Amino acid sequence: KEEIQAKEYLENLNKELAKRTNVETEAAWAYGSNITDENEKKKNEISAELAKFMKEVASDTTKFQWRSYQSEDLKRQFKALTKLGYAALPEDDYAELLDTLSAMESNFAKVKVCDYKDSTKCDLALDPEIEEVISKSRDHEELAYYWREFYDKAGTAVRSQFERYVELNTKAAKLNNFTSGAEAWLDEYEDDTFEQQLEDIFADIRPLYQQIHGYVRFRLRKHYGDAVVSETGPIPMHLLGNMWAQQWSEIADIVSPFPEKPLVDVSAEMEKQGYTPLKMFQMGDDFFTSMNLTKLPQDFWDKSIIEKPTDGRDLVCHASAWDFYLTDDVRIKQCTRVTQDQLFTVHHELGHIQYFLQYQHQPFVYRTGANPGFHEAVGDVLSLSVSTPKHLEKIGLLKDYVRDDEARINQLFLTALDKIVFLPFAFTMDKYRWSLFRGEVDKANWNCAFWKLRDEYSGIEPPVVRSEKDFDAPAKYHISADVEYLRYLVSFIIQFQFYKSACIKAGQYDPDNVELPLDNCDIYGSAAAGAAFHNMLSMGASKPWPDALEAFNGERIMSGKAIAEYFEPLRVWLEAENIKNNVHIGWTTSNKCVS
Ligand SMILES: *[C@@H]1O[C@H](CO)[C@@H](O[C@@H]2O[C@H](CO)[C@@H](O[C@@H]3O[C@H](CO[C@H]4O[C@H](CO)[C@@H](O)[C@H](O)[C@@H]4O)[C@@H](O)[C@H](O[C@H]4O[C@H](CO[C@@H]5O[C@H](CO)[C@@H](O)[C@H](O)[C@@H]5O)[C@@H](O)[C@H](O)[C@@H]4O)[C@@H]3O)[C@H](O)[C@H]2NC(C)=O)[C@H](O)[C@H]1NC(C)=O
Ligand SMILES: *[C@@H]1O[C@H](CO)[C@@H](O)[C@H](O)[C@H]1NC(C)=O
Ligand SMILES: *[C@@H]1O[C@H](CO)[C@@H](O)[C@H](O)[C@H]1NC(C)=O
Ligand SMILES: [Zn+2]
Repeated sequence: KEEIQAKEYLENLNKELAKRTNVETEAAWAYGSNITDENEKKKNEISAELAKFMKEVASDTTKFQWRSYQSEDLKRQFKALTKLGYAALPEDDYAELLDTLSAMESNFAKVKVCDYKDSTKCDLALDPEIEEVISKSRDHEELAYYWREFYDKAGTAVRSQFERYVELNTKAAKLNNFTSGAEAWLDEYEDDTFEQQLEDIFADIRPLYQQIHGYVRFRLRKHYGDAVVSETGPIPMHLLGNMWAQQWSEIADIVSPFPEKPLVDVSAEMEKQGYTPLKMFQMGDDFFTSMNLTKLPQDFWDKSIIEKPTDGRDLVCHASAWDFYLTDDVRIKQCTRVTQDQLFTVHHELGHIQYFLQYQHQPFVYRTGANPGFHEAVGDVLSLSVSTPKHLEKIGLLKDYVRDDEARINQLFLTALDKIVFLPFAFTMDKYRWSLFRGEVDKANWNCAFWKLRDEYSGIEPPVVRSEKDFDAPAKYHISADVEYLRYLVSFIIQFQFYKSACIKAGQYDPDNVELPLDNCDIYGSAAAGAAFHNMLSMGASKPWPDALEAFNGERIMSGKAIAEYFEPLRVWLEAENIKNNVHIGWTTSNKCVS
């Protein structure tokens, strides 16, 4: 009987929540686009206001006997409304948390270092100045300089703020009756065996990672010499072409299986053909529409920031996509550069935008991903296609390419330097934070606990000796910005399930046809692949994620089968190559974090 009035209650509340969240998002956008004390105050004050309203909402749900209802849909919506998160904190505690959070994100965004060759020039930012050096320099001491300068300023500088953040995050979780923030995050996956599932999948892929690790270390020894890289120790991370060693594709030119054969790097051809950020976004838009998916609305073009501002202002340059919870008001903020990697990043961010557009008709509480990993996967599925020789030849970015057996191994290896390498990295980001949230590590051991995990899982280490005098975790954007990271591990697994199925649907993959390998599938122009996306993305969070996966390809289980299938030709070649070259596998425990 009560369910009739409850349905009307939800309809109104959802629309109210969308409108109130719109206001919060606008202030958060203004701050990220233009970091000032006034914008910080505005963002945080509006968030405090919404938090207060959320408290009233959660209190009001107790007036409805929602757990007694017949409708699974009504119950699911009511359950979503009971989950306050940080808004469960007392007014003062919430205000303090907001203040600490903006302190950490603004610190990260404002980091500037001095030029290695010119101690007078001290306006080098991570994006683009420091990352330019990290990705391109092969001077190991230059690399170590920039690593140390960045981590000292982006990491160590916010230890006290990070400590208070952990305290209030924990207090918030417990007010929602989760054990810690780890459980609060994991609740988004609606599966009480989710951690164990990921341990199992990770364990299956781990041997391949160790083969890649071993081979890369071998190749780095030939380049830098044994004084810089040892055979038996963890790889010094500053040599891996990335500030966090999360992906190694930037060093592919020195570690590629067949150096005399083609290695795909289209950055130069993009510049030669006069690519701009605008063109890159237009091309991303073209890819989605070619699949019979939704075109970018005018608000996107009018309101997005697709180049780093040329005035003196501070901003968050870490790429992001934004939903404003109205109709068609969606935006990206990216400090775009004309590179191959950046072309993939454009497609990644546009994947978020497409998800927003696909579910914008859903009630507010359902206007989010089936789970956080789904949201991160969408654009990467297209990026996998964009990265293929097949696609890059179509758009004239890859010229005179001969796809023989050796070129194929080079391309598979290049992909693995991004996709397999990332897996242990992503797992450690949340394994670390979970252990702090759960109170499993004493504050006296917080820094070496981070590096111990990086060692154990990724077999990498800092370029210089660190200690508990340093605090390196917040040097990663997501750690300073309090963004859950497990979403990316989930993404990198499930995106291959989505890719394999989309490719099969597009007639682009057949396991028994040598002419249709998975690693050269291009889903561009495929309405059938697009249909599967529409079927899944339009659901938003209206159903538990296995139902969303089922809508795409009929499966209900997160599985490492597809990613293993993609890389199987590489696994076979690499295992043999490592044996042929007597390549040492595994690593001794690092000496780079002193207790
Ligand atoms: C996280 O877990 C917390 C517990 O660990 C939990 O906190 C509990 O929430 C309960 C509300 O669900 C609350 O229960 C109420 O307790 C009142 C008295 O408690 C006082 O004394 C306690 C000592 O004994 C103190 O420790 C407390 O601090 C309090 O000072 C009761 O008066 C109250 O009762 C009324 O409400 C119930 C409603 O229950 C339903 O009512 C409908 C009728 O519409 C029934 O049809 C239905 O079957 C059901 O019974 C009525 O039944 C009753 O007639 C009264 O009107 C109520 O029991 C509890 O006090 C509180 N703390 C503790 C320590 O237990 C948090 O809520 C959890 N947080 C989240 C976010 O989930
Ligand atoms: C940044 O914010 C300030 C006030 O905080 C505002 O006056 C200014 O217009 C903004 N700058 C830009 C470039 O938008
Ligand atoms: C394009 O999508 C519409 C609905 O969104 C669908 O009806 C149509 O079949 C699609 N086009 C093709 C060629 O499949
Ligand atoms: Zn993303």
